[PDB]
Amino acid sequence: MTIQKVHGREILDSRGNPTVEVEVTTELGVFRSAVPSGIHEACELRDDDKRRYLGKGCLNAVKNVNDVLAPALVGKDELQQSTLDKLMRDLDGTPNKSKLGANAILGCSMAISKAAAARKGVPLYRYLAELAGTKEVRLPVPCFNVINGGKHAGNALPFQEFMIAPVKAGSFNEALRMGAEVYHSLKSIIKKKYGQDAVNVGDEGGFAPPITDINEPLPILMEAIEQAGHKGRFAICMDSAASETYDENKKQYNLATWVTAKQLAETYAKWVSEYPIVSLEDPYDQDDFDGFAGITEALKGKAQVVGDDLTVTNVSRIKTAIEKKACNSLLLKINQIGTITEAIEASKFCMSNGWSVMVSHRSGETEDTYIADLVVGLGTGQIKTGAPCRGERTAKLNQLLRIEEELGAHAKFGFPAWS
Ligand SMILES: [Mg+2]
Repeated sequence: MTIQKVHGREILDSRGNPTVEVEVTTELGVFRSAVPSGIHEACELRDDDKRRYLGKGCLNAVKNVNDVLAPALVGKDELQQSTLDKLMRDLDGTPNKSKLGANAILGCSMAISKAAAARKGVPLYRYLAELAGTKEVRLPVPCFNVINGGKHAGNALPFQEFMIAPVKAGSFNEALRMGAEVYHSLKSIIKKKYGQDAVNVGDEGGFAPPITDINEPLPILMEAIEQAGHKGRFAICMDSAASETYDENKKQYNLATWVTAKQLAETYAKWVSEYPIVSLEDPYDQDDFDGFAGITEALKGKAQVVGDDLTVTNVSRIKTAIEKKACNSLLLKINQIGTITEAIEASKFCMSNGWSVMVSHRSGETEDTYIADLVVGLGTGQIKTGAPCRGERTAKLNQLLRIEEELGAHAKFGFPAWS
């Protein structure tokens, strides 16, 4: 009835860096989970041996799975998520998981929950829904990354992510096709205006064209949506990652074109007014609680404001945020917090304070599909997991089709407020 084996191994992620994979064995099978990788987050433990993988090795985190966590988990009842997640946190002993590593622990937490789902005779998403007390599961609207700027692209583009989202789709099956078609349509446009080389892809599968006009990107997307055949069925999500353009010293942002926060809101207003933008992620710096707060009010009813760097999937950052009424949407990254029980706790807490929850990949991913099940089981209606391109992104989109098939034609889709 109990856990029989727990093992860790180092594997490669989608950009060629090591990460941690864990298998939990029971009489029911071998349950396998891998950890993704992207100040206030749970510690990701690396070996910093410069002779292996440029310091990025995961031997120590693996050793910690096999030598500390495993002997502690063998002989236990994998059904007990909360209890085992606490035992693992108490084994590390530190508030940020910096002795054993969040990458050692999360892998255990995930795989345990999968063994537990088998034990209960239900698919993983049904099991997660129960642990989360989700009243209705649903398939999420996929927010696909299609155009890159900021620290990723050598573009004149300053902001990190433009995303398209098939909010008027009727199912996930249709959403994925819609997203795909606009993607090919986008590539086509971009290749017309910039050339073959310009449509090669970033880490998350979208494009990094050499655009030069801060106003040329949003309309490219509108053009790709029409050419795809889906005029008026898509919305737009941004991720500014504003921290990356900011001076703690100059108190301003460098869009060198330096501008105020007051002034930078003028830009966000002109875009949400013009374009069907429904979500704005990290519009200001990760400590600009007041800059966040104002734009959130300004955009009440038009677009959600989503904390990523702001909230770092961290309860005490989230409570800070709720006090200052700084955002109303949490980016949810399981490996920033480190256990499934906490991640679920964080989701319940934001939702119960009136926030949405966008479940998210990391820029370093694996063929793992856990988050497809999580986002369904949490019922958030929103996921960000890549362009419809690159296997570490598409494995998630595919898992979502599988889940929707299993749910049957009754199965619910998307984010109501965007539908
Ligand atoms: Mg971000």
